[PDB]
Amino acid sequence: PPTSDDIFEREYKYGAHNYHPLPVALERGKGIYLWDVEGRKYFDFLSSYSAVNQGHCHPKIVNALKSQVDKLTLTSRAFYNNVLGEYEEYITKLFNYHKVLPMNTGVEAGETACKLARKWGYTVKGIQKYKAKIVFAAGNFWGRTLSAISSSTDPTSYDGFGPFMPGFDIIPYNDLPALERALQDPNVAAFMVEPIQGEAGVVVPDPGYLMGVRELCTRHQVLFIADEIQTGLARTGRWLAVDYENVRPDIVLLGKALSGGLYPVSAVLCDDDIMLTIKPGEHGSTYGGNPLGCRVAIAALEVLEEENLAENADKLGIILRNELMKLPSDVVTAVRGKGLLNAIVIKETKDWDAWKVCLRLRDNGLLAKPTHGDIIRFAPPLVIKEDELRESIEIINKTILSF
Amino acid sequence: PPTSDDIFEREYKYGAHNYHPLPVALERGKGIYLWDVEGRKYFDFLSSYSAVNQGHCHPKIVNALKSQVDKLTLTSRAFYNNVLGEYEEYITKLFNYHKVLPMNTGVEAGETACKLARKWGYTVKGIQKYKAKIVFAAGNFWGRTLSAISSSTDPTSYDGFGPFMPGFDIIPYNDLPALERALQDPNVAAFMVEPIQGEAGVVVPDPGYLMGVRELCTRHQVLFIADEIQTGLARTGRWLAVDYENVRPDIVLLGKALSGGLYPVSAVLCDDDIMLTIKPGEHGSTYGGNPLGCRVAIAALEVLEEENLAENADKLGIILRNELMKLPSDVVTAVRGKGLLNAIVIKETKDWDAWKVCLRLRDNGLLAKPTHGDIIRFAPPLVIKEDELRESIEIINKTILSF
Ligand SMILES: *[C@H](NCCCCC(=O)O)c1c(COP(=O)(O)O)cnc(C)c1O
Ligand SMILES: *[C@H](NCCCCC(=O)O)c1c(COP(=O)(O)O)cnc(C)c1O
Repeated sequence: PPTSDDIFEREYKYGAHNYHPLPVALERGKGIYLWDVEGRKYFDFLSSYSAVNQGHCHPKIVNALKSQVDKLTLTSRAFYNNVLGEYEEYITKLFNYHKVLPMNTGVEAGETACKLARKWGYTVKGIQKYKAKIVFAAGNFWGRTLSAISSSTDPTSYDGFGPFMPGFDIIPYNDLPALERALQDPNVAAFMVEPIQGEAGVVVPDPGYLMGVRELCTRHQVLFIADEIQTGLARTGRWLAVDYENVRPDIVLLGKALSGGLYPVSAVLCDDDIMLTIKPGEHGSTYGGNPLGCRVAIAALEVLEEENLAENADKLGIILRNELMKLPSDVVTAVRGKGLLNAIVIKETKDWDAWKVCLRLRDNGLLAKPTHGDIIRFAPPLVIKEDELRESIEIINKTILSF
Repeated sequence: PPTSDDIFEREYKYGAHNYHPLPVALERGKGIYLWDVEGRKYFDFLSSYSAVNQGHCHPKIVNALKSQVDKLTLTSRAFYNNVLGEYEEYITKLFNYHKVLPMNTGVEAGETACKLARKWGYTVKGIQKYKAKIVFAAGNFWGRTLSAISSSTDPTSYDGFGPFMPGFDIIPYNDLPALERALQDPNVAAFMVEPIQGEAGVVVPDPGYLMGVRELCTRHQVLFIADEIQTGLARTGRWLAVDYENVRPDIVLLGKALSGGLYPVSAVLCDDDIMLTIKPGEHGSTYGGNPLGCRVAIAALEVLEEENLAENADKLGIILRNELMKLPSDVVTAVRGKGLLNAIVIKETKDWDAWKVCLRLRDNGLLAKPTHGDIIRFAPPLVIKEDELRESIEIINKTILSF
């Protein structure tokens, strides 16, 4: 039986070094808990970047996969499968959009959104071909494709990865005057923005920012693209993080928790006047819309609905942030977030940083990832209960004040 | 009980119109057979673009998925999981490369290969930053991302989709002189090519083109990237189509049959000097390398090995091409292919075409899809047997001569 150090050394020898994970080798997961190969038990306070909002191996999602895998898993889109239309009707009625375009990973949904915005910009808005612009916010993250890192302001994402995709403008985040200035270019076809910036360090914009984006985009006839791949599906306390200001984006991107972690499923939602600019043969994906991922996506959505995970994430997130703000200011310098998507800012020194705090948190039974050496994210599964949350808060307080 | 027509209209109402599939609504699949919602039984001669080489719902792959879904499905790569290193050692030793970078979809493996080539071009070869070029062959297909369509010579894939990715040069397929001409530029970092062009219509290059490409790339210090996402994993009669010419590419792209159609799993294989140009935090993906997909990948590869599907694809492919060449020259003008990846060219008129041939093949219990109005692909799962193949050949004969 391989030990933890045996697992690390194997991946180091046979796997690419594109990651430096926290040294812990998990083998089992259920609900909010993870178990390493030595049997130790941990609070999962990362949730695989909100991909297991429903908890690890939720039985209802597991049973949908097990039932469908015996029947049919992949026909490709050259033919019809019987499950896709069921999932399509369900999700478009749920979020109240005309249609959905199914993909697999989150960056594939973002690529589809950029392609929809350009095609709509040329064939509907009438922009001169191949001058269409898409505006992004600084600190944005929507994948690791060449196009995704082309709009990135993070040097680690784009440094050394070749000439970059043109047609992408970058403005500061949480800045309405900068968006107004950017939207003066009549070649702008879309503004793609996260309601909360996850990988940037759980950056929450000021109240009214989302209404301002919706108003500005409407006034200049520009597509409002909301990337809810991380913020959506009850993680911030609502079905969509844009529900906190009640704005209707033109294009909504879903993913991650869309399958509870059991299958790579993403989705792109918009109305007919945007969706139907793409004709047959002009876009798609091999596994996109396969019957297996559709069954787990139907079940993963039903778990969020019938277990009221959005409400639980809302009231539990207020407890988490309030308890975190009691830590001394000379240790944590900021606590922010919405619902169960939160982060703390560490007064980093030369000797003490967020990585060491996470190593000690692991020692005390709580797993979390640092995002920038002074930021630590706390995002547990939404099925957590108040007592389990308070137990984890005890682990956080003890670890933080033990330095 | 939704009927076949009901399934068509439901997807039309709530789903994007990016496809025009053959009108047949499948709900069950096993081995080489597919069943529609009315209970009719079909031969599958597309294999979901070689994604179910092992047949639909192979019990060994299904059992691997059913066993792992209850333990653990997704930790993200911020932590370690016990399954990934097992798959990494298995797939690297199997194909004889140092390391593997796991991704989900085929286009994501292509994007990863491009990022590896560029990072290798700047950090190892010494190209000034963002002058690196990647050469592609006309008629190529490797996904629908912005980067992917930026190298396509098919207008239906790049038309109306905005500014394109710089640094992508295109040369004619099956053209060694054009390749050396393109490689005279020292800023070229890689050449990505399919050993047999699938979506182009099963375009098999001349003998020696592969070892010539291998020789030209090595001479000019250029990375040879072989896209075996469709040609690899026994579909053409070998583990990799390049094995027919003993060619070892610098980077191999695998995908799609890598999971037997049960999960989106793709792989990027290369040695240390190429792979380790990407440092921790510089590339990744949420679902890339999750334990659930690694288990079904190990089982999918094991099925291909211990069932000798490459030898089976080699033998039966010879029979299939032999029988197909017995068709008259005024109806079928060309028959090409390696192993069980084959295609026929239809003497298309205004009267009849390949779509009507595939419609009537569907009527006679065999599913296949045309690729260009005059090309029809015949690619059944590699678990097919000779008598089952000959029954299908009879169906292919009687439909063609029925026009
Ligand atoms: C998901 N990214 C969250 C952090 C994961 C980093 C990593 O690469 O390991 C995310 C995406 C991309 O989704 P995929 O990783 O391609 O499935 C896009 N947009 C948002 C808001 C995300 O959180
Ligand atoms: C897979 N062939 C794509 C099948 C076309 C149907 C569709 O819906 O697009 C393939 C890829 C792309 O892999 P992914 O679709 O991204 O998983 C890349 N390269 C080759 C040679 C393929 O066969």
